[PDB]
Amino acid sequence: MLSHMVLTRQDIGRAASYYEDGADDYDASEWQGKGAEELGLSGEVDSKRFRELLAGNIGEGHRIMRSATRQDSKERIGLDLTFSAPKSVSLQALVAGDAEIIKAHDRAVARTLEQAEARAQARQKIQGKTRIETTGNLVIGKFRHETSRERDPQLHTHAVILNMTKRSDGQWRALKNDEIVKATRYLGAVYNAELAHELQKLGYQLRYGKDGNFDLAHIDRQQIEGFSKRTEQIAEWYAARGLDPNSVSLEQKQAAKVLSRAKKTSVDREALRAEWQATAKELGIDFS
DNA sequence: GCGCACCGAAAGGTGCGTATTGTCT
Ligand code: NI
Repeated sequence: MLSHMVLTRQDIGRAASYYEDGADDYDASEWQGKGAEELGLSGEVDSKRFRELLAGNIGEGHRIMRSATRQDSKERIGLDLTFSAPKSVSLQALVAGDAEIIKAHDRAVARTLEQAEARAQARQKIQGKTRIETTGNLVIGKFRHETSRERDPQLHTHAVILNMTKRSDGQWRALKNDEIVKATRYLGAVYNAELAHELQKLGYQLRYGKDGNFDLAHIDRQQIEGFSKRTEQIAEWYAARGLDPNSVSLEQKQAAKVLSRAKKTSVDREALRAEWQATAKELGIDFS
């Protein structure tokens, strides 16, 4: 699954909290992109530099970016592309404990982002005429997480693409995100294909469903739903309001997701894993 | 965006809208 969300000023607090969330059996933060190579960024994401970049401060001595933003409009700080694995894949990786599956997810994400980068663009005006240039470079902060809001195993990565890109003439500008945003479904299929390929190299058999999504063949739907509490909460909201999931409006969909949410409280990380294992036995899951 | 108005200073730049599957911010 792949979803996008344009980030604005009001989201600056959430964007930097991508450090606190998830889970810790684990390089869970990493830089990516030619634009990042350009600025001298590699390895772990330094939280201090990340905040400055979100604010439009490339550092080194040039001016704060994006001053051309209209005061009656919102300032954009980035674009979050969130990659999520199928439930069974999260289970095998975080409950049974297969570290090679974590790597399979990371590779799939990295390869998809390379194709999103090929779609990076910027604008440039010369004597009144505006032109769109395919830029090819991005600055990305990647944060891997391990739990859902209800604390079920949920392997995912928040790829935060910063609102900046370097043109042919050497000038840094805001990202024209059209091609990346409109290619979300296509990029989601790239992630699915690469993940599948990496899992098959490890020896797993896959079961394709109907949307073109897949789950490991040895884990069934009943067992999957037993580790999908949020999905259960969303389904109850629709039922209570008497709505048909096949035809709900966007407003109703967002309402079901947002309003059925409970508050995020912390957990004892070592104890949670043991709970998962006992729950898995209860559901009759054989990880063999 | 389906070329605009309004940002700051460059006969220059930006938001805006874009999206829509499930494991579910
Ligand atoms: Ni997360």
